Amino acid sequence: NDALFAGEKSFPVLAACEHFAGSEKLIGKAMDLQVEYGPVFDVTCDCEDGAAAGQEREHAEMVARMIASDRNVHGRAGARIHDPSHPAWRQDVDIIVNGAGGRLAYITVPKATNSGQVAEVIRYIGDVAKRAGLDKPVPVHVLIETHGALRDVFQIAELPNIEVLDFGLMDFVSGHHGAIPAAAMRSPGQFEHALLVRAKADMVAAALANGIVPAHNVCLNLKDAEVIASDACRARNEFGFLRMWSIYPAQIQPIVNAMRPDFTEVEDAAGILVAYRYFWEVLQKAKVTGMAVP
Amino acid sequence: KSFPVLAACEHFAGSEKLIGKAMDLQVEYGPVFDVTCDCEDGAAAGQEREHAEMVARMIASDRNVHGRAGARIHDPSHPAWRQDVDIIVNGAGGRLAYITVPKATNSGQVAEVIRYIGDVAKRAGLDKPVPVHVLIETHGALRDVFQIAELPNIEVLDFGLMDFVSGHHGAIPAAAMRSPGQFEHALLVRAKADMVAAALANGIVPAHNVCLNLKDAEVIASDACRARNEFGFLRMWSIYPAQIQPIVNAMRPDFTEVEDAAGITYRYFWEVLQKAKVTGMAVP
Amino acid sequence: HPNDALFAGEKSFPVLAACEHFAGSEKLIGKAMDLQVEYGPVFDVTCDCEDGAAAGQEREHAEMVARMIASDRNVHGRAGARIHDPSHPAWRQDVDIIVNGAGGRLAYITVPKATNSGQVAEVIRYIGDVAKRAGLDKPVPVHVLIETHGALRDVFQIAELPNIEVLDFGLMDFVSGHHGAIPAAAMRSPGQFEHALLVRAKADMVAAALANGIVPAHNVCLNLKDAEVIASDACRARNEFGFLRMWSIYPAQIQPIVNAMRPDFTEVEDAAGILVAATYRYFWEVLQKAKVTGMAVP
Ligand SMILES: [Cl-]
Ligand SMILES: [Cl-]
Ligand SMILES: [Cl-]
Ligand SMILES: [Cl-]
Ligand SMILES: [Cl-]
Repeated sequence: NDALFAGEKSFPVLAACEHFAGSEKLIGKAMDLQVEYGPVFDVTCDCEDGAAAGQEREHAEMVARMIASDRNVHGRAGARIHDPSHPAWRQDVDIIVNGAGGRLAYITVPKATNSGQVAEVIRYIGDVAKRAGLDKPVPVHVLIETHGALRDVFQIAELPNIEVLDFGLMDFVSGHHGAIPAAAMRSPGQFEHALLVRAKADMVAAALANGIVPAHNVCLNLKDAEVIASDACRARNEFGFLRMWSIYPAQIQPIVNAMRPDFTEVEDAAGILVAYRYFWEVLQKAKVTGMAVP
Repeated sequence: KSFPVLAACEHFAGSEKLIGKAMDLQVEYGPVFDVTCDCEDGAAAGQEREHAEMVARMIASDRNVHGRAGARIHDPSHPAWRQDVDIIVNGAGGRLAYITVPKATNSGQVAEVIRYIGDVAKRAGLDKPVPVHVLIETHGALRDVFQIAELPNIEVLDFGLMDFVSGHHGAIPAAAMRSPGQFEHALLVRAKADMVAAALANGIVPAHNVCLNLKDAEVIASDACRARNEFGFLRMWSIYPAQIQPIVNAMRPDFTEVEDAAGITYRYFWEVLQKAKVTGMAVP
Repeated sequence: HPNDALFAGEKSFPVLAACEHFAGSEKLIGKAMDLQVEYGPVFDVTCDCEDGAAAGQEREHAEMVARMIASDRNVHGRAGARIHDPSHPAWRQDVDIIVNGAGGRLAYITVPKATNSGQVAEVIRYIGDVAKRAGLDKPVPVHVLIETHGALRDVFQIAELPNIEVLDFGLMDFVSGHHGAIPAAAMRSPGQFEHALLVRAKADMVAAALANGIVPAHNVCLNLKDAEVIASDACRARNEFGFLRMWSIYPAQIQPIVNAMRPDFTEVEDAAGILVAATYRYFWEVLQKAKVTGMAVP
């Protein structure tokens, strides 16, 4: 099915959910939850929020060790590095790429203010990956959470090895000199404010135009499954997001289930393929979201 | 530059039988709608020259009374698109109203097809260039919509909802391919509004995709009204004859508006009077 | 030690009045300047040349505008002028007369109907030349109308041009360029906040303005005296689109626009507290917004 439709770039088949963990304890717990739930979600080892004042070297070292370890069973653990303006972002790249033991799933690049910063970070990851003897390039996840990154979203989406564009609602709103009220940083405002609709739709349009998965910001409700599912459904059905971040384990199953294809849709997709392109995407989405494939 | 005064409706017909019937319906109704002879959906699997040769003959024939018959050729990646242009431009007897270009994935493909149409039209001894209708129905064509709208001889930008949605790796649900979703989904609002903004910025008519309801006049009228009054579309495609009159009437200027337009800023009122004529209304 | 000198790695966001009142005659300019004395500089005054000036009275009208702006009547120095568009034969003459005449009190120049980035850049460069020759130390701030297809297409390029402090949304002229595709009903509320082309245009301009530390300003309310309707338009522009200013064409529109644009009383109380103990750039913007909108600063 893959060898029969390939004149074009293959769309990445990625988990509907990306769970964040900053500490060794929470990274381990998340990796263990992947064993429990199946790789229905990816784990991002956070450096940007996780690393302390002057503990950047120690923290990236722990992250690299955690990703390289036997604890990382499914190899679906990536890392969020510091932003391109932070002096430790290169050091994070170097420590994690050289130390990850080739198990590094991706690198998440936050707070870039333009296409140039992203290109520089991807170029650097590539140089470090080459220098480490890595065969395949390290996939990159790029945050779109600044004015410049949104303005340059179509240029960013054309950069090499990007598999995800992440919408950063909080940092995006903070840059608007108080023109976007706080109420718009919560639902339903985040799907209705003209600037946020514009930003989300531009990001998704740029991502999908370039075979990139568009990923949605977290739900601020940590434990109410119905509220988490509602945000994931609005993001999936009204904007075209195919992935969503998680900051609390209770958020994973509602995100995965909201992003899942219909049971009858996958049944039909397998039958048609028993013999297209669309139905193959549906069957691949069903496997990645932990559903039974016929 | 004068804005193009085009019929509010564009009816599609793939077979000789349906092309003929559509041309006869233009005689019945008046040229309130254009006819697009469809080589893209209409042509058989490997009978592209035979079909193009039928289309050219139908457009050149006496049966085409109002000279408001264009053709939709194959997409720029299809091996028969140049052959469709060769056969239809050289064979149309100079009656060819326009060429509809579908599924272009970038500005380059559109420019190439326009350039080729121009070359064939010049060699065929055509005085005026063949007007072009460009489908915006891919990621690349939407990304490049402002660049496409600046290309020469384009008089229409057509929104291709179905092919546009199909390229979204299932991110746009099936419910959005129909009303009210096709006018409310953030990606579809964005795509439609970008296309209309690009078209109107360059004196091009923005045209809307078909209504999937073939015979219910109220549902067809509703789609044509939303596309006209919420998005700025000035034309809409038809795939069934029963869709023509609801589309034309939904796009018509207000009776009092035309009465005031005749009693004559002036470029606007002139556009209204010309719209009233093209839409088969009584001009005072 | 001051809040302004403590944050300078970036450009400071302009602290402008929530309202901009237009007046085209000497009488109405006078009255608007007097109303700034009565209300406080909670609103700016734009001396309209563009609409104000008669058939061949462009020089005479710009001379009156310059005289009014330079006069003792202009107490708060919050009086700008709208010159003619870049295609108009009097725009340079308006700049010459008003800049050389304003006695250094000119608050800004409003540039209308530009059809591209190049026209805007040309007008700004010309204002700069005249400002420097008139002995002005600081450049004359510019307000640019986004009311054409070309200016909307080039909005991000326009927003990068020097000395722009406001991007104005010109609904009426923007709609008139759409060959009747935007109906008249969309030129009023709720259509002007809901028509796909208008949402797109307004959101693009606000996004371009805010991306470049420029204040996005909203078009007038066509209801001249109903405070509830004026407040409603100011609130939709403020809370759904991110506009931080709005035009006024009738004095009764000023207070509803200012009040709709005001920060919450508790928000300013907190902003003063955080800043005294001293994110801070946000709370500083809120405290400055409170002063410019005539609220009591703690
Ligand atoms: Cl750009
Ligand atoms: Cl299942
Ligand atoms: Cl369609
Ligand atoms: Cl005078
Ligand atoms: Cl206006």
